[PDB]
Amino acid sequence: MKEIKLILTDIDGVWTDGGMFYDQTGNEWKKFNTSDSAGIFWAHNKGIPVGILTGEKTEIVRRRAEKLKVDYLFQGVVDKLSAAEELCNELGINLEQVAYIGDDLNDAKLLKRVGIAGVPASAPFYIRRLSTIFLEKRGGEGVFREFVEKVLGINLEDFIAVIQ
Amino acid sequence: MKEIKLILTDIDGVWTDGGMFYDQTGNEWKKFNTSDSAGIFWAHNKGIPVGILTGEKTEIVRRRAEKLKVDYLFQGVVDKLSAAEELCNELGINLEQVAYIGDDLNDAKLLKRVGIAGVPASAPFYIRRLSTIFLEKRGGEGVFREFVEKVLGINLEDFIAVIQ
Amino acid sequence: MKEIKLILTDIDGVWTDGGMFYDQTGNEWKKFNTSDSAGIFWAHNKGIPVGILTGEKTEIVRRRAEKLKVDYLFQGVVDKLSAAEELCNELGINLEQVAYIGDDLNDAKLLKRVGIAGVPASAPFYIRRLSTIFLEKRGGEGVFREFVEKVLGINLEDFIAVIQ
Amino acid sequence: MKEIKLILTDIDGVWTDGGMFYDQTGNEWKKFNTSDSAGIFWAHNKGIPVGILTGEKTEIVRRRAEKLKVDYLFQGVVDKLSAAEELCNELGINLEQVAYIGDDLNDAKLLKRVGIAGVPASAPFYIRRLSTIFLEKRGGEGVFREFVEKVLGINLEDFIAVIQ
Ligand SMILES: [Cl-]
Ligand SMILES: [Cl-]
Ligand SMILES: [Cl-]
Ligand SMILES: [Cl-]
Ligand SMILES: [Cl-]
Ligand SMILES: [Mg+2]
Ligand SMILES: [Mg+2]
Ligand SMILES: [Mg+2]
Ligand SMILES: [Mg+2]
Repeated sequence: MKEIKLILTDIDGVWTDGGMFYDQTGNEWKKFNTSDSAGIFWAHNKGIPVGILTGEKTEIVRRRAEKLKVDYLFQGVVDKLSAAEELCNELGINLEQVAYIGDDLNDAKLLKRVGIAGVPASAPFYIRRLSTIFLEKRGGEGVFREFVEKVLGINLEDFIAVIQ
Repeated sequence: MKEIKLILTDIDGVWTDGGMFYDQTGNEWKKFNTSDSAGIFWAHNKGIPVGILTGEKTEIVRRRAEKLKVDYLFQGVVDKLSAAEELCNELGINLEQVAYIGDDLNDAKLLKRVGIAGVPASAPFYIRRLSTIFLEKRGGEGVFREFVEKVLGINLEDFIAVIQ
Repeated sequence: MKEIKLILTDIDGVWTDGGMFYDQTGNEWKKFNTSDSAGIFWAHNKGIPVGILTGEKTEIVRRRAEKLKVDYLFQGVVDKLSAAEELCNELGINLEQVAYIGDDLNDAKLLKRVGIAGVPASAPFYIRRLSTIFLEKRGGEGVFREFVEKVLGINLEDFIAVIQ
Repeated sequence: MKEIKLILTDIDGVWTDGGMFYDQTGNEWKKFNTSDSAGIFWAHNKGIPVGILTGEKTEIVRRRAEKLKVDYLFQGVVDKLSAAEELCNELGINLEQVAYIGDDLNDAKLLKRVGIAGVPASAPFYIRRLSTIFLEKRGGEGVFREFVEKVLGINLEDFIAVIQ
């Protein structure tokens, strides 16, 4: 896999199965999968930061990002490509050096520009054919972890080294 | 596909898997799928309004409808066919120009009268027989999106046009 | 099908997938499926009462039973066979005239004594082999509805008559 | 099977599908499966204590451990192997007399040292290959029950004895 300086990810439909839980009082939930915490683990193990880009804006996601020590969080993003370009500029890198995973229409422009594009198996067909690697997992099933492990070429030897 | 002037939809079992979450305090939840927001996107892209018909009446659904900018919301509806007919009268269209998706007994009368009837794959067989197009997805899996994309003939060219 | 005068049902693992949601504050949730409301519909259409027997005791279930107009509710039940006997004795009913659906160890004694025993496809093997009819559905997927429809012989003629 | 004196288990990804539900207010949920309560039942029927080891630390899990009468609860565990070793010392047993089920990186060292290692079908490949018995079930689907029933050789005769 090519040199990656930054891993970027959408939330809904990647870190979740797209589920948005509403109650009667104005509260909202998302269901994350702890498996995806290993995606952050491996990225940080390899010295690579992770950022979240989302068009939603919730305290749900601020708290999850905090729990997992995610390096960057941008919410209420209207243009994910622009947001990614701004973060690349912030860090002194280019989009070819970015791996991005997303699942829907508002991810497409960014997916087409990054060094490595990932799309979960659960995403719409139009979006899946933008993926530059095959991801078997669906949103919420640990597909962010799957993406990171493929992008970084994590193998049995890496595993053996971290469980010493 | 027939000329459609209005898309109507049930909620529970279409926008959800039928799940109704109850706690100990009288609160209630539903789990929506963000994928279904694209059904509204495509309808509005084609200049078609969307209405929700539901026999339930919840702040859950009021809030979800307003998040997605749904054009019409009728809750506490005991007679979905008559609600659809009244909206058709208001809009100056007929039921043959309506696409409706529903999943259960109280949807049947309306399903039999519309121009295009959709039923999720998870619905009872005697309701599925009423569908006039095949839907692969189950309730809560993005079947409202699936329905809209089929009804409106959304294709790769439409996709390419919206992503710049 | 043999004469059934009462339908009895467990909750967890039948009306749900066994899920028990806990938060940080002492609240609890269950996820019901609206499909199962049709089981009450068909029972009542045929003049048959429904009772719930559960070893748990929650406001969750009290509220669900009330909305669905369930005829009898017994919570905190230590011995489901005894509870069924005592209800049936009040009503004049023999266990051979009862259909009961349950999923786990504390259901077995009653399942072995009723006229029609149902067990969801998701239940443990030792319990499934007690079922006297095959149920395809899993807990929380509408298996109470499936059971009722099979028990009462609900057919296309019934459907046609209710949706005219 | 091997003689087992202690059953140990992780929570997230074993007793759950890995789901971690976050709301807007700082609360958190897990979804347990009631089927897993039979794992405690069978362990206690055979006179074997059960302990939980988890790196998380929540009121959610305090409550579940209480409901199920779990013998030992260790949360915020930094090193699961060390925690198991210390508990074994207290009990005067060795790791070869322990059955442990876990699903992820921080379970690997302990899985490699116990007498019977179990890993759910949903776990990462690198962890599944450490399992010494095959488990069909995924996290949250009753895999703790499956593990206990296999480890203790529960059979139809055992079932018949408990439902008298
Ligand atoms: Cl978004
Ligand atoms: Cl859920
Ligand atoms: Cl309804
Ligand atoms: Cl019970
Ligand atoms: Cl852990
Ligand atoms: Mg998304
Ligand atoms: Mg419905
Ligand atoms: Mg049960
Ligand atoms: Mg775990």
